[PDB]
Amino acid sequence: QISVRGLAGVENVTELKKNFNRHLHFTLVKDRNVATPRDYYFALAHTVRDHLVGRWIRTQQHYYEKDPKRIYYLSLEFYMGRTLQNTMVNLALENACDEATYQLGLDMEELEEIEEDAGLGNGGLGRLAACFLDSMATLGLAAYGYGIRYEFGIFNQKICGGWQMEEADDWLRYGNPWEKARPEFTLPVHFYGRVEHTSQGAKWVDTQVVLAMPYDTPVPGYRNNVVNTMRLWSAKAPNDFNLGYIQAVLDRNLAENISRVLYPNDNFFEGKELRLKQEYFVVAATLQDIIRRFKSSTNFDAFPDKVAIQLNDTHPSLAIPELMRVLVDLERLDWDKAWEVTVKTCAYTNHTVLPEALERWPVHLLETLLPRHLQIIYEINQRFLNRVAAAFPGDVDRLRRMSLVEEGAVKRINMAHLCIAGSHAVNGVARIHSEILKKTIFKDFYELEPHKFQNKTNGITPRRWLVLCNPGLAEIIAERIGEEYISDLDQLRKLLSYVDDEAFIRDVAKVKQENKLKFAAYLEREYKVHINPNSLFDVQVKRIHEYKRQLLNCLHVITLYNRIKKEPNKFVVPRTVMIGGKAAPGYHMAKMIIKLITAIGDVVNHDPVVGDRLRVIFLENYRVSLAEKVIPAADLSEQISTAGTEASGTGNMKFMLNGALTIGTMDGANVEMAEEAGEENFFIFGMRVEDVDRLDQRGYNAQEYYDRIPELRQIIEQLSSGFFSPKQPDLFKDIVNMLMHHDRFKVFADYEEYVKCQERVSALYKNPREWTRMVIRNIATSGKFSSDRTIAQYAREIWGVEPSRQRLPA
Amino acid sequence: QISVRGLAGVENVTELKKNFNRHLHFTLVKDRNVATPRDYYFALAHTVRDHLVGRWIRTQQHYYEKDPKRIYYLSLEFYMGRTLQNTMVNLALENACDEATYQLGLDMEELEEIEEDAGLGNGGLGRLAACFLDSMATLGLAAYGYGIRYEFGIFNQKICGGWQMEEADDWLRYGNPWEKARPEFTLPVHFYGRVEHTSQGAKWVDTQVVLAMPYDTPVPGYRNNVVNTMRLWSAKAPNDFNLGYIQAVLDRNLAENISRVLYPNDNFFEGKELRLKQEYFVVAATLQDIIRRFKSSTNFDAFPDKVAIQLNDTHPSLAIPELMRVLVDLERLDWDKAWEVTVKTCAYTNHTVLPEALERWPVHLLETLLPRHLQIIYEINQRFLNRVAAAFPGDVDRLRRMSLVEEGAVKRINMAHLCIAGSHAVNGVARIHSEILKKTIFKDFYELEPHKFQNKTNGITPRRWLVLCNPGLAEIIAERIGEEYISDLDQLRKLLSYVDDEAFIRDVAKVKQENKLKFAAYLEREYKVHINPNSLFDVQVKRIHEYKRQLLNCLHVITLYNRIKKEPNKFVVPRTVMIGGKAAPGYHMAKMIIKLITAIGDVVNHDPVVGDRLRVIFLENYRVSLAEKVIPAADLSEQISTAGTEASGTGNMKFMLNGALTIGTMDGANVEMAEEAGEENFFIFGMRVEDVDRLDQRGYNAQEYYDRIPELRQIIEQLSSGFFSPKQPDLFKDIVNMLMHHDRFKVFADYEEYVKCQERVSALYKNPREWTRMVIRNIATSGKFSSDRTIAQYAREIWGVEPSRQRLPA
Ligand SMILES: OC[C@H]1O[C@@H](c2nnc(-c3ccc(-c4ccccc4)cc3)[nH]2)[C@H](O)[C@@H](O)[C@@H]1O
Ligand SMILES: OC[C@H]1O[C@@H](c2nnc(-c3ccc(-c4ccccc4)cc3)[nH]2)[C@H](O)[C@@H](O)[C@@H]1O
Ligand SMILES: *Cc1c(COP(=O)(O)O)cnc(C)c1O
Ligand SMILES: *Cc1c(COP(=O)(O)O)cnc(C)c1O
Repeated sequence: QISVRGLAGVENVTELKKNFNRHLHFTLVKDRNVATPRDYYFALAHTVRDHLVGRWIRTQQHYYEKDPKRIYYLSLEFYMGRTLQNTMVNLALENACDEATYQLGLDMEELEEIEEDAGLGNGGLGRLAACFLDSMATLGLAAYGYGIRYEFGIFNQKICGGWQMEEADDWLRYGNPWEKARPEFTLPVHFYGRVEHTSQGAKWVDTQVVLAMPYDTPVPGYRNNVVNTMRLWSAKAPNDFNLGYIQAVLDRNLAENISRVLYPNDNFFEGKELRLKQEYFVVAATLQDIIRRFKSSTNFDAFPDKVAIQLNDTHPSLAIPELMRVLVDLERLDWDKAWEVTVKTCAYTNHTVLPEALERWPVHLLETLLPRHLQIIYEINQRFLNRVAAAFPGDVDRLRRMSLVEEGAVKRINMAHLCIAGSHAVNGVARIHSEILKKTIFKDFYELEPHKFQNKTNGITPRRWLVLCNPGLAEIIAERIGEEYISDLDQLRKLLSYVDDEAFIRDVAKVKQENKLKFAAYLEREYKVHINPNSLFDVQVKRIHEYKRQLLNCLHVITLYNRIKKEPNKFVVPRTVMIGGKAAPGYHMAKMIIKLITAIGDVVNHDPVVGDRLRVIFLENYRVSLAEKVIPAADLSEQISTAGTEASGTGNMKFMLNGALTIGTMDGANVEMAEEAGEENFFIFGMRVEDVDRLDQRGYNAQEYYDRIPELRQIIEQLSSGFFSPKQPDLFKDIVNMLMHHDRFKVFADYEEYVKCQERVSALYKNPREWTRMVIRNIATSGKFSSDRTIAQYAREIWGVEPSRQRLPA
Repeated sequence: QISVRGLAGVENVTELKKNFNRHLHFTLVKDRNVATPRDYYFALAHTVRDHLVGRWIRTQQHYYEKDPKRIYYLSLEFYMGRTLQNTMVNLALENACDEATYQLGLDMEELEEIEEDAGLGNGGLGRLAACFLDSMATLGLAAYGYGIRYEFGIFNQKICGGWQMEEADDWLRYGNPWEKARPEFTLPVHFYGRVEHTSQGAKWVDTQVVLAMPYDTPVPGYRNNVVNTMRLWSAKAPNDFNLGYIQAVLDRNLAENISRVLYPNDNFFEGKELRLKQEYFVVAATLQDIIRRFKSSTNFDAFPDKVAIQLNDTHPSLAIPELMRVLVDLERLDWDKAWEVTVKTCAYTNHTVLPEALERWPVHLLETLLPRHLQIIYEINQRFLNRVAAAFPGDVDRLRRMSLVEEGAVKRINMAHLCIAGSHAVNGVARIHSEILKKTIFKDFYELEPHKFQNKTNGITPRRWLVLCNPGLAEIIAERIGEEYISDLDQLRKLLSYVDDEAFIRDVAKVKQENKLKFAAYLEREYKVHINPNSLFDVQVKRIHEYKRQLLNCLHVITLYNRIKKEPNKFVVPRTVMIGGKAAPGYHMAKMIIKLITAIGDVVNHDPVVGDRLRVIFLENYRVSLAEKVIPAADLSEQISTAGTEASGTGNMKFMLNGALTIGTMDGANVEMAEEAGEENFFIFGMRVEDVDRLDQRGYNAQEYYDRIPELRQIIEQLSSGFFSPKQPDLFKDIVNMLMHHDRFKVFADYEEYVKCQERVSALYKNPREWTRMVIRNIATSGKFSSDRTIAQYAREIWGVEPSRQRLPA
């Protein structure tokens, strides 16, 4: 049908049809009389998977023969989403499969909707890991993703009476055709026990054993015949575990609980023992696998020449003391040599500066669970502080600030300090964030070892986030500049030559309009909600958090409502304001924000004076599959975190690539997006980082803004008085109290500038030709935000390997 | 190679090789450089499974079109063993697969050894269910086996220091290629709650829900292209289950524990709540499935014309009140009509008279767990006792004896009484057992409803228990009388014509000798034990229980030892005495018996004066796969239960078919085996049932036997004094005390006759020609003990359906 989806040759289509019928009969054990749409989805998935296998085997054979340096990306989260369409895109099978299924009387898009998201992450950090895997395969790197196979991923969100309810995400219920269990590479992981010191070094004894069983998932590169591996570990009890009899068998669940469920926090740390077990479990199994693969090519001097370990935040930070344990206790290397190898092997990426997100584990937990690792951590600390004292003699306060061990009521280990000490490279995830790291929280470390500190601005894969989710846009671009941009996104700059082209302007606006109609129809059928598809689609989708300031958006929505009610017969640009995202189950204020958003919708959407001029919709169960639908439909992207809080953002980049304009603060990657597009082509507002600092120095007083801005005072009085909660008048008093007295994120301080900037958005939307010209300038300059660029920088500047765009044989 | 294994045609072999390589590559994702023997096993299993699929689909389609009466065999146990070889046998693929694998450089017998037993039963009852499934498919019956998919089957037995240790049987660890999950036919099962009485009848409300997810396994008939289904239910929590957040997800294990583990008792009842949940779980899911299938052809008058439900003991007895619940509470039938339908639909097989094996559930458990079922049980009881009172007016004691409700400290429901009341047929499992039921424990019921009581003597499948495990014997029989006997075992009578044939005598003895050599080599390699393969192989394999009298065998072994020590230079016929079987984990005396057997071996096997004249071997981890190896190797089958205690036995029949002679009491099916072969061709000894009764009337005094038999006194003094436990002299005092003062099974009363009868065995073994002639007379008359005969009788006399030997199209 469309060119970027590849060829539908008669021979390919015939073969796909034959294998589909083979899998329906032999694999699923159905005939066409009893088969459901789900059976048809599975038959297609097995058909497509068969095309990966030869390439997967050949890729792994190739790495064995060439023995390149191997890159191990360790993460507690991989937010993969669906795999069927992405696999077809990367193997150039999409049109052939569409034709094959059409000839069998089936609609492939309907079959795609059956697949569950692999929701093994919370949001941006887990999704970044998924984009990175895609880019590493596309760049021909010998890369392995290692994590945990959670039985239950991020919870499914239901809204009941306007409140979030959580339900278990039983994503494996129908089976996962993409994974292959490898019970033959099962490895032991140790917990508890105690340390004995013999004359032959330290020995960790009397431990409890849990088995780590790997499941492998293929990761195809873009049309290069490279298929890399994501290896996820699942916890299994040994067979003599606890071995009255019946209870001993039932108690196997205690060991197997390690891989049961993803902790559903975003930017928040809880010191729970089960989470620490998860972190060690991934690290211990992974490092044994790495070492086994290294030995099958003891001279550990070459280890950092053949192995790079990238730590995705501090979550796998125990890799540092585990690597030391193995090298010193088991391989019998002297400490100094082991440390040299460790530092050269490991690199650490930081993803947040919020103090409540930083992992600081109580010493008593580590002492009980991982007594040998605690001893190694203390020794690391003592040697590290000896270096600090030599470089800054007499600076006693610096020693306290830089210690891996934090003193207090409860002694804790600062895992970020451990990662810096034990890594040859430390990076932030956008330029402003990397600078903030060097100037504030890691300033002392930067002064000691400036060479370690780098920036690697985040990116997104253009396969999933353009070609897959927005084929209409991909096609009209390809008609002008060919297909090479899909793996070389900088080529989108060529579109600046079409900014005055009437045909291109029309085609860009036509694609957006089609995407909006499609999304409006999706809403009506799956959620019984009607929207005006001529309205401006104003979209804020991301996890619910005070720092992301969904509350600032709520204040703007109420402002627009109140202005309409004041002058009902004045023209205003119609908007559909859509907000979605999950709240962590224990985060009360985040749950209250969801309730406020739905309560505003309840009033606004049923006021006959408003008409279809303003609609407020809470998008339920925001996840990767929903992002693929709503992002192509958006006109305005809301990226409105308080300056200094969003380390990068990646949703921002997805919206830019898909033809939305951005309203945002100078935070995270927004800064770089504005720099690339030109500030004139971005809706920038609000305090910069320096302005936030100045306000903190004199003290933030929310009352001053309340006193000076009548429109703001009216909103607070409405919230307090029960205007949005007539049955429960005090329902929102905690929100009001936080905004007035305890607001860490300064919502009121950016209110005036935000509202004025929103008026400019509305003014531009009235002139569709100029709106679309600005859009073209954004899409055209989005090339920097390809994860292929990000990964090439990690490869050259951290890992010491060269990317390749060369194809392996087919 | 051998004819009974079928044809190896060039085209078939070529196709098998091609599909094996396809599964290795696409299904297992291996190449031949990295593949292990386990990978080769899986590639073969998937290759063979593909040949079942077409037949499975076509069989189920055929039943849909013809709509025959359907037979539902409900069991808490299906002891299936391995499936690969049995599937090849039933599809006539064995020689083709052997040739195909040989050409690929692989040994098929080595691949067969990799497969795990499906150990979803304890012993004879579960194995009977498996033989029955095989026979029902071979006889073309529209039959379904329904049970539970236990995650852990019967424990693996290890012997450590001569003691049984148990380890979990993690049989699903590597996957099960034979099953197909059917998550689409998942059904709800209810627990707890309470009963409300409206004007619109009773309603069971406020229940906890567990989901029952079915897994289907094919059951192929013998060369008839029929493939029936075994459907096993697995427990799953609903997704809103308990829905802080993390704990709620972890607590899903509480619901899923229902299908976690098989209770490992044989002939012993424990009133544990988890076991009651298992029993209801199977019944509730199964009955909904049955009713759904019946509606897809509400006139329940035809239900018993289209449905038969066979209850395998009382374990699924809740089917009776559940069927009543559904018909009365949900379908709104009047009680009397519902009861008529229930009784005509259900039939009950009793498998034991031991009082400690009978299920008697406390009323307080049923009241809490299944409050509506308890109400229905009381109503059944009141109506049943009203009939008893009308038939036997004034017989107040009969009313108490026959009640479903037993009075006492704790009120209980007698489940056997419930099954009799609610079934149109009640059967025992061998003639003597069926007679004992009518004369003793169910005498009152027999007097009320004599027409209900039947016998169905047990049987074994000759596919698994001759063709599969003993191909050499199958072949030499087939050379003389053709292949029809495999599905018509009565044709073995034709072998009586070859009792004087010197060639046949030689061939029978040659096959036994080959089987013995093969087993002796198996012992040496897997267990480091050396045996004399010219010795008489004296074998007792079955679960360890006081009623089975492994202790009587131990006394004979010690007697032989003591006689050798007394006259070391006298000739005695050499024996290898092999005893194996599992003890239930809580059954102390059974565990002590295992220890005694290994302790006797420790003394006997290392005494240089004994030489290779006597060896005592405990066979570890006795299970279906081990039975297939040892039974073909046996010379003497020990079937020595106290008369009146072994309801039938089925091991006895396996030994008879495979060319062992039997030493046994007149118990269970032994009676009928002796009748078929002639008493002159059996080694019968000991008390008959009537003699046991006479001894009970005057009182069993073990001291009398001790006082009168010097050889017996010597053994007891050796046990007591620490002769067999020199480091722990009192180790066996509980065994001695039980034998002398508390022996319910009268071991001493049969000692003298047993020893004398064993001397006659030895005398005959010295004359190999006459030994083999007697063997031929046993094999030749074993035809009655085919489970095909048993199933044909159930079909005609209970279920009301006609067996068919006709082939479905290929
Ligand atoms: O670089 C990718 C993205 O990482 C996000 C992040 N930064 N920290 C986390 C984070 C922290 C903790 C946990 C967590 C989860 C479970 C248990 C404990 C901690 C999850 C995510 N996520 C940042 O907020 C984004 O600005 C950034 O674009
Ligand atoms: O007909 C097939 C076989 O059934 C056996 C049996 N009779 N009862 C049981 C039995 C009873 C209870 C349980 C049980 C298991 C777990 C939990 C509770 C009870 C298991 C088996 N097994 C008899 O002992 C054999 O003589 C007979 O050949
Ligand atoms: C990209 C993405 C995120 C991250 O969005 P931000 O706006 O950068 O927080 C979160 N969740 C999902 C499902 C995503 O696809
Ligand atoms: C046949 C069989 C049994 C039953 O043997 P009995 O001697 O009748 O108790 C028990 N276990 C296994 C593994 C069997 O094959």
